[PDB]
Amino acid sequence: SLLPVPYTEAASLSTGSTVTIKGRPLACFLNEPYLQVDFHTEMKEESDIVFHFQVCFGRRVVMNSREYGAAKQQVESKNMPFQDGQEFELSISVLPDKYQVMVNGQSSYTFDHRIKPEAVKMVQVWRDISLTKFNVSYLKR
Amino acid sequence: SLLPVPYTEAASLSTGSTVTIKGRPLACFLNEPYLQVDFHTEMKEESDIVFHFQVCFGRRVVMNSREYGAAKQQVESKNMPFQDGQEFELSISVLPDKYQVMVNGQSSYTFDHRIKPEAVKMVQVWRDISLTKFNVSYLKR
Repeated sequence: SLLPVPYTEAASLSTGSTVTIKGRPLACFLNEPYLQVDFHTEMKEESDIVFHFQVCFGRRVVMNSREYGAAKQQVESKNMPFQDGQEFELSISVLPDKYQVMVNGQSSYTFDHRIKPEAVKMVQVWRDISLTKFNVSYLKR
Repeated sequence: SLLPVPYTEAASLSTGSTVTIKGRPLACFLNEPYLQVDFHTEMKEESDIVFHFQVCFGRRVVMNSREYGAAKQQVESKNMPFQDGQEFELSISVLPDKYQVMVNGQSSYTFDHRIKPEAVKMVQVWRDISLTKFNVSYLKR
């Protein structure tokens, strides 16, 4: 719908930052659409990824980092707060020690920092969703 | 680019039919974009799938059917003729006993019929590609 997908925005993150995303899966859960959010160290898409978050709707969530070109230790969750056929609101907050992912207001996943959030230069949101809102907060010193 | 994605077209298939697709992945292979082609028994996206073909570019190909709502025996291939950053031409021919998948003119995958091709009513092409051509042949009795 409204925003282009794949969606790319330059971004800066530190403790207290929040990334808020509103969107809808492009297919029913039976067909297993995906959602992916990547926090990149450069504007180039092949750059390293401080935080990789990939939803297989209805099935599982996988999180990882890509450091010097190489995927690291994948963590997997079967927690699935997303609802079939529904619009979702996803917020990723940068806490001192981790990212916290809220889905529709509910804390759903966390991921300890492997690289300082200050290394992030770009956020990409892609795979099988439409996007109506993307926001990064910039109020903190 | 030119065609909408997810792309849905009503279709009829029998021995001698060919489905030809021309497109480009939306991301470099390092980021593992997907391509999926599904031959459905009805126009509804939740309908059964006579032939499910899913490319994880640079990694693997998975093929299956979905019968009465349930995924069946998955077959996996590591054959990867698709080239990083390149446009591809994919053709799926309906042979008497199987689907044959050509990639850029090269036979690359086959999949024995689990359900008669006559059950197909719809083809959907989706995931992380742009599409410039989709054609189904209709010349045979």
